[PDB]
Amino acid sequence: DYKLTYYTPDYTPKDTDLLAAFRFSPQPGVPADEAGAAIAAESSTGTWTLLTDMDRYKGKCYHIEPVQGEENSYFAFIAYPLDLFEEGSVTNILTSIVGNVFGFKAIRSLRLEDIRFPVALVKTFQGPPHGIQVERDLLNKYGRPMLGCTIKPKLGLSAKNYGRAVYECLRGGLDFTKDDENINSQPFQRWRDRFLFVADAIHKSQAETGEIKGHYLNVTAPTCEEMMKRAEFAKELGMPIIMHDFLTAGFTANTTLAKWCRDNGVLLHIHRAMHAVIDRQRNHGIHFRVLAKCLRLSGGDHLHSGTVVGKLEGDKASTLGFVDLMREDHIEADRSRGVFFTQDWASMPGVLPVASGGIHVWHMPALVEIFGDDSVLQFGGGTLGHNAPGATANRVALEACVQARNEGRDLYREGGDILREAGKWSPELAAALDLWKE
Amino acid sequence: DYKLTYYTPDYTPKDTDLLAAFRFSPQPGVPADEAGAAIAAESSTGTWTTVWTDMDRYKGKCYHIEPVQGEENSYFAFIAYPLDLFEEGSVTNILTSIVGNVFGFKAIRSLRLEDIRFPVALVKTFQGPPHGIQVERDLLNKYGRPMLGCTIKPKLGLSAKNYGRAVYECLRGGLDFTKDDENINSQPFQRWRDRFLFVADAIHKSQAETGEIKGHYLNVTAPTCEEMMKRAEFAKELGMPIIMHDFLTAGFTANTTLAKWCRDNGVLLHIHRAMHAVIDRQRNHGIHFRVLAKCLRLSGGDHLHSGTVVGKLEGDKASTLGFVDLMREDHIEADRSRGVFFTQDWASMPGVLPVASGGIHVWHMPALVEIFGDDSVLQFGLGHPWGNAPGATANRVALEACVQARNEGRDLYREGGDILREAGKWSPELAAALDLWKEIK
Amino acid sequence: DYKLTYYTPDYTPKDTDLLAAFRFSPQPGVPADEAGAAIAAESSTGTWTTVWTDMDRYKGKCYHIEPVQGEENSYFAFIAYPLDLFEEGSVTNILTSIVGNVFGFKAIRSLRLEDIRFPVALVKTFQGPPHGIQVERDLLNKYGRPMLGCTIKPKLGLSAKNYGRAVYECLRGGLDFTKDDENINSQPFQRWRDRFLFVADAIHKSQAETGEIKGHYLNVTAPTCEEMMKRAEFAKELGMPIIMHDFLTAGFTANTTLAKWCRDNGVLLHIHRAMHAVIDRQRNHGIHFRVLAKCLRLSGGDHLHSGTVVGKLEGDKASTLGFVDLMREDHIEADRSRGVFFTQDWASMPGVLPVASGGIHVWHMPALVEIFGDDSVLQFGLGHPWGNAPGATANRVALEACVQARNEGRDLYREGGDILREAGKWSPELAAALDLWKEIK
Repeated sequence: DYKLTYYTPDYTPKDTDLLAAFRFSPQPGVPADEAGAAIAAESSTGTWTLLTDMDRYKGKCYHIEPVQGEENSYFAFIAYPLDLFEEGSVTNILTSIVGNVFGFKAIRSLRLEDIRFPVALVKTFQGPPHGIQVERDLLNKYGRPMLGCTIKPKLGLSAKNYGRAVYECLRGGLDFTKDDENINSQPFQRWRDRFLFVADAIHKSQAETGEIKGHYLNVTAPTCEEMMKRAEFAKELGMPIIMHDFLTAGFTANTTLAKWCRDNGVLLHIHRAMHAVIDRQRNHGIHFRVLAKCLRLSGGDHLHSGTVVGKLEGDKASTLGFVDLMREDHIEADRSRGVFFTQDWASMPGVLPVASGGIHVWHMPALVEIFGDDSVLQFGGGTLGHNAPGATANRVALEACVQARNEGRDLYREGGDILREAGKWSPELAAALDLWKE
Repeated sequence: DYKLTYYTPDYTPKDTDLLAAFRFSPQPGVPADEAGAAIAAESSTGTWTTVWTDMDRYKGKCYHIEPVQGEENSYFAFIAYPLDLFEEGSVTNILTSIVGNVFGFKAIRSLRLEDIRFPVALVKTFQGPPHGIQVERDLLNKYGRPMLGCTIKPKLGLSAKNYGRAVYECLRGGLDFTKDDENINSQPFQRWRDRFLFVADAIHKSQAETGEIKGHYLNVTAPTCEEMMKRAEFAKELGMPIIMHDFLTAGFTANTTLAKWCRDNGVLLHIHRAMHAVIDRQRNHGIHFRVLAKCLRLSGGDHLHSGTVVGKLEGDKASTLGFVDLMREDHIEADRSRGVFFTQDWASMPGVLPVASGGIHVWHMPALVEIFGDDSVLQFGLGHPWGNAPGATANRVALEACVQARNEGRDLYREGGDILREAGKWSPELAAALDLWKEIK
Repeated sequence: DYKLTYYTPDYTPKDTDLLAAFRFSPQPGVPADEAGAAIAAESSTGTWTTVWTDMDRYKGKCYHIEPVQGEENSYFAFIAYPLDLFEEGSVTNILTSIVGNVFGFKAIRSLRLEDIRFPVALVKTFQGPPHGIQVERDLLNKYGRPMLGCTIKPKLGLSAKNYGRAVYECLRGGLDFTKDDENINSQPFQRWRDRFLFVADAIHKSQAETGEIKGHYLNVTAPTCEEMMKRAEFAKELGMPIIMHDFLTAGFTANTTLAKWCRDNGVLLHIHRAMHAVIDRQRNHGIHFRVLAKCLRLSGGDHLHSGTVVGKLEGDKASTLGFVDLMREDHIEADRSRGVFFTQDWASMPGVLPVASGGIHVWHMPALVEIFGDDSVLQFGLGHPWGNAPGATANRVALEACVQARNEGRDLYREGGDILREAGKWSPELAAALDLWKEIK
């Protein structure tokens, strides 16, 4: 029995408690209150744990409600005391919250929809190495989303061919290029060679345009010291931003890399590889809200937030939810956007959302309207065009959409119209204007 | 669309290929063939993005597609990846390449990576477990029986001196290991260095009065790899035989770093699988735990939590036997009744001890001894009201009795109750352990 | 002039704000309101210098002004500072922001910072005491009684060998700590490394013949942090349980550095409050010592000199009780009779042992045991002409007798003389200690 002490409905949280919102489907035969109390007891001191007042450490299931629309499915809000978590350790927060409960037998399925970090805990973490304002200042790109080119003809490329591809795509006018998430250092292309040649390309680009251009050099490595080798060498070459896969590599390695980046002034682009393994099924896993929050705490300036270019259910709203759970300082609780708790970030900076892709410039106005101009749009299409032409197309189209947005004009009814209006100053943009013709 | 080049059902996999067996339920509206080809395309190089040298030597290839027996709109897909796609010695790169972004594929509605076959040409470039079963038994000098453990409880709220006292009482009782809790790294009520000092004092005190080699899985999971290296090196300085790490929360970068450190510095590395059920519970999505057991054996770890078996009321115990043999033997045949889809040859890389934990008491002792054999650890994480040293003595008497009964020639699965109730005639601790739990099978 | 924006008497302070309670006497010619607003303006961003983004979110705000009861032209002013103004983990930045340049304000003629409330969101970003009361009692294994100490005298002019002999004679007598003098760092007559060698030899010799854990507050205050790190690391190498530091002369940068070092290396850090009276004596100017006790508990220190109480003829002992509870408990209510202006919640950060020193002899023993309780240190810095080992034995007998009398159920404040004069029947050292001092209350 757990409800006797772990279910306190008349309890109110403190401003120094960690609040966790679970969505759980219980096994046929157990009531929602018993299962919620059990979730509370398993993510903290369990039953039979005694001689001390082991009550200031117990989690407490302070709320249980039935979710509207689904049968045998509930939300459970649980409150953990602040003195259970190691300061500055995302790994400990996780292995305390989600370390044990998901394999509870008396529950058919469990999902962690949101989690509220107290300010008394947000303060301990370093946070994003730079944030949004700082990284805009470092790159000197104001009032416009940043543009990204993914070099997708990726594996069969020699290091020098990779370098020329990066150089030409950046010469067209993008701001960043991106190493694919699964290219660290492999027989066909070792890491140090790619670093050398993309650094040469970046310097050639900055020399001929005058703008600060970069490349998310992937430093995800088998060990932390090898990762540090790669990061140190990337800095030695003068690279302004590196890349990391926080879920595959881990949170220990990512926290280490973030602390190193803060101390060395390189922006840390985060790629959410392996994420769908734990957030796709609405009945089990960990919602990407929790992972975006855990990242903002651990460290990272950019974060892949996916895209909304047709997956537009109430689900799309959920995206918006977390996309300002990591850009704002205060977020009000409104379950219509999936934000279960109000989160105060204590002036910790925000991370930049990265648009999944769609090199197709027909939702670019839609993306400028959704993610705003404080975001990165990563056209993961290899810069098709017909290269430098596709790059110029993307850049000119972005500048057109943002100039139209600044003029009080709509970009959901006037999207194709403004794109066609812009396509008449350059043939490259004309070669790719709307939902077709790529 | 994809099937023309990524679906080669005639292709046979080389011995130098990486074989993945996905279990996917496709969206209503697409054939299993196109979806398997799409998985192969997205996990390896996809989208035909070959503008700029023919990358057809890097593509994965869905070389098999079959419908799973006894379920509708669900299939298995076997895909083969060239050896050249993976960085040598990097589990993280294997994961990022295989399970990078195919789980969020639209045309599939559910995807679960059920197995991977690592070619010997790739098993050979990982360090593997720091020590393995034989070396670890030699270091501890404990032969011919499973190893015993206890998770110290009260879990939280114990003063470091009290935590040390508890550890000393357990180990003095007759166990071989005590286990720091999963979520105890360093918290206001108990900082890590204090815990380490006092449990090391306890370990030495108990080794003195016993002569055996006791140990404690000192949790070194830390917010940064600098900090976990500090914790591990302070554990070595104290002369600690074994440390602990949570390989899934912490990650594989950190776990590989720690495994290399442990090999260089001669400490056994116990692995705890916290956060796993976030992945390996739903039979229709996630990553089957056997893939993670293989990836651990590659990355590094001497022990690994393998859950428990029909000792705990269980269904598919064939799957748990399968991945126990995957992390413990050297050659395993593709016996798909035991969940093993591919024949995995380990190339003399050592074995990882399975740790049986979670809802175990003295009555489960015989079953486990039959299931895991003697190359395993049994963590008895209720509290045998006589104390904790009596509970340790009871568990020790039970294990030694069951082991001598097994090596005697008895059928322990049919005579476990009898051998335990007969051994209880010479150790009141075990008698209390027997009449506490109501002989749950 | 200032009052229009910096004086918000309606504003209520957030739980994430830093509250300062100044006690100011303004110049004849300005109202208390304008002066409080001016304090708020000068300590936080002032002068309205907002040429180049509205900084009204960073301004301090004088949210309260009251006249002090029983004194003319003197007021209290409560000011609130946003959490965003202070660097996390930096006591020096807290001091530089709060008490930076408001004390030299013209319109005020006297200013005294009487208290600060640290928000939990800011207490959580400091390390705090390296160990705290519970951990330090565990390390020393001394429970249920205060700790005893002696300052070694002759203060100066002792050869390191003689210093070692003195320390050994004290500790062998039955004390728990000896204390290096305040101003003995390393001087021609006695260099530090020699002192360390010989007192370490003495500590080991006395631990041998006693079985208890003796110690010596080795003064590591040095001209540079390099040199104090050298001294601290040589003290650790010798296996010294505890070192010493003068946090006010040396500073808070150096004391925080040393506190982090002590946490990483498991030595208790005794703090001595030399140079304090330069600040916390005049009731009309300076910084009340409770602010410095809070700032120390933040920065780091296991022990802290808290002066003495009506054991020494005293007036406002309520204030000393107040800041003893400020550095020793976890939650303190705003009981302004005890000098505590704000309710301070410490968020499980450990406690700092108060050290009672200065003009104490055996007759004060009961009073102190009632005042500080048993979580405190008593430094008995005249010389019990029998020697120094007999004086140590006398102090030990007195403390144990008074502690067993307290736990027995006696009223030690009314029966201290009786219990001491009765215990003197079984220890001639204590009899000499009794008939030396003429039972000064």
